Amino acid sequence: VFASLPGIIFTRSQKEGL
Repeated sequence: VFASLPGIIFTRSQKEGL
């Protein structure tokens, strides 16, 4: 969800790892 939104992609990084 975060990835799609303009918000920070921090969460996305966690999903994959670091």
